[PDB]
Amino acid sequence: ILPIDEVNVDGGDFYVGLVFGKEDYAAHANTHLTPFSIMRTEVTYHQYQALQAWAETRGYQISGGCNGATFEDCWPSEKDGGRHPVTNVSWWDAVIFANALSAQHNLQPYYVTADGQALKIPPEEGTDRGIRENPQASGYRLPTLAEWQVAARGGNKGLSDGTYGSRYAGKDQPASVANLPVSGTQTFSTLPVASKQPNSLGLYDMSGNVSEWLNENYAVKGGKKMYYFCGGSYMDRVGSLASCDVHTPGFAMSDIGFRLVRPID
Ligand SMILES: [K+]
Repeated sequence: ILPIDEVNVDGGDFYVGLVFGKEDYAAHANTHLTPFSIMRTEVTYHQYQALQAWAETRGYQISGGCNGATFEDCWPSEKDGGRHPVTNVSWWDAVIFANALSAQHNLQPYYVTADGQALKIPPEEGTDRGIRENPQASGYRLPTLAEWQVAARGGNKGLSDGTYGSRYAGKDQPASVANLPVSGTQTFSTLPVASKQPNSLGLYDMSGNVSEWLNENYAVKGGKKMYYFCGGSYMDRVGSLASCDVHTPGFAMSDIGFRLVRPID
């Protein structure tokens, strides 16, 4: 069993959007969340490799994965004990990983094929569209945009301590909290997770290190799906924690990883 470091995030009414700074966010809340648990860090390569090995014989195909990144390449798998965020994982890899972790912890899978069972293998081209999400499942999944944003902003704790309006997670200035390119940077690489300061929920690297896949769909014409990823990375300078972009679910890159959530009942 893979042991998971997660934090409970209390629910309630919250502001999600592009406004930052000292404002009365309580007066402008626009999304409702139920409580959920979130991983304190990005999933590490060491975690990813370990569940890969466990799930291979149980029918799950969790593919790719590198130990962080140095420029656009992977670090050697043993560097810093494999504690860099895993990179070069697709959205499919992430949600299959999520199902395998659910199984491991004897929880119900959130992502299922059209026949209602656990997604274990990425769908063949076309059959993509029959994949379902089970909102009653107790298992791990990718965060929604609202969940991820609220968590990045510190939730109720950030509201209480006045950091909810921080442009980056935990603090309005990025160097102390986020591995993101900065003026004159001479190095472009991931760091072991939780090398910088946390936000008010005790989460690490919501800003920077790797960008993070979300559950959130971005609707497009044609045969392909697209999903958000947020937060910036060691090579992707962003202006705030509200900056996201999108990719198809089969895509992977040296600066995109993930972290998971699960509902609390
Ligand atoms: K991150």
